[PDB]
Amino acid sequence: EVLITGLRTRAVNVPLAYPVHTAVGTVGTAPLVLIDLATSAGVVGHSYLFAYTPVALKSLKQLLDDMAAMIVNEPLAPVSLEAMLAKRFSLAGYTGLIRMAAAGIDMAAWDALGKVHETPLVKLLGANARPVQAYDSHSLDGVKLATERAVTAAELGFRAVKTCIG
Amino acid sequence: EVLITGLRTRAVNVPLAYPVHTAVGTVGTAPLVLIDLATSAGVVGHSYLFAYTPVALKSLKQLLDDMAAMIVNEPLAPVSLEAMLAKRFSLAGYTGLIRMAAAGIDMAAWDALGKVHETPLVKLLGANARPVQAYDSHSLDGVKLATERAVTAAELGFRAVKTCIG
Ligand SMILES: O=C(O)C(O)(c1ccccc1)c1ccccc1
Ligand SMILES: O=C(O)C(O)(c1ccccc1)c1ccccc1
Repeated sequence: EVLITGLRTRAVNVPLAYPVHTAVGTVGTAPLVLIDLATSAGVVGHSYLFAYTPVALKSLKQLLDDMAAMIVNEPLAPVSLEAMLAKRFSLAGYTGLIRMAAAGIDMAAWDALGKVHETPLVKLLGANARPVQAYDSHSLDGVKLATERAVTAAELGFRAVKTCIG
Repeated sequence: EVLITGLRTRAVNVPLAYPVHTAVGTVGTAPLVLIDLATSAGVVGHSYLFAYTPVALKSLKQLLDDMAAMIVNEPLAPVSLEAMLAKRFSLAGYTGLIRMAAAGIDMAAWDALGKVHETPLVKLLGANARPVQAYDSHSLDGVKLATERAVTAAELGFRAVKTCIG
């Protein structure tokens, strides 16, 4: 009864507050695809995908745009949409980029469904909101920068940090 | 035969490449008295004093200026000048600021004596120049800054560092 009426995507390369240092060098931006799922209820679901490397970014955006044809005019019923996408991609391989694109749809559909019911997603799933302990994630930073980032995270109130080693 | 013919002093508060962090706060400048010891040979000996706190700076400069009267026109013979200053200040107390001022004179007189003989001080003292291992001195810096300063010192080629604790 609530139907999906549109899918818009936007590919962006966005600045990171913490540049990610790697064995190769430092990456300052993240490739994302921002998703807007329009509905017959007027509300729009929002989600996004992380493409990991700019090499995959346009391909992932293109895939989602082409997958729009499968979902526009279907009811906003994420579980049912997921089953349909799983079946449609059973030959191509329901994994990798295809699976990630299907997940972006699913996340936007549940955000829309929360909006249809004017309730936070956690409550729609049947649970109460509760605070959840968070760790601050850093990178392959070496001694100087790992110490600096760890001090900042502790000052912010985090009780754990993650560093990349190797 | 070479005589001291003048003493000039200059009080300065100079910027430190490494601000000194203390339990109280950070000190960005050092109080110095710069010394010029003029001679009948034309060469000028240079030395300086560290006054430790700006509270002592003008007093130390004033003391040296008044001590000029004891040394101008005396032969440039640091060992003999030292004996004379030790005797003249035997009642006042040949220690503390008085002793530091006498040392500034002595250091400038030996620099002048090196110049009279056109030879590096080390050779005048009868030794060969040799490289001497140096450690880089830091302060009460905490974890972030001590790590940062230690990395820099190692990159510069130092094989040791000193940190302030307490
Ligand atoms: O666990 C992570 O967040 C991640 O594996 C990662 C992987 C891929 C994208 C974003 C985060 C990681 C974190 C810190 C250092 C290296 C890797
Ligand atoms: O040994 C030093 O250089 C000194 O004692 C000092 C004392 C007074 C003036 C300059 C240096 C020190 C160094 C690092 C931290 C605290 C103290």
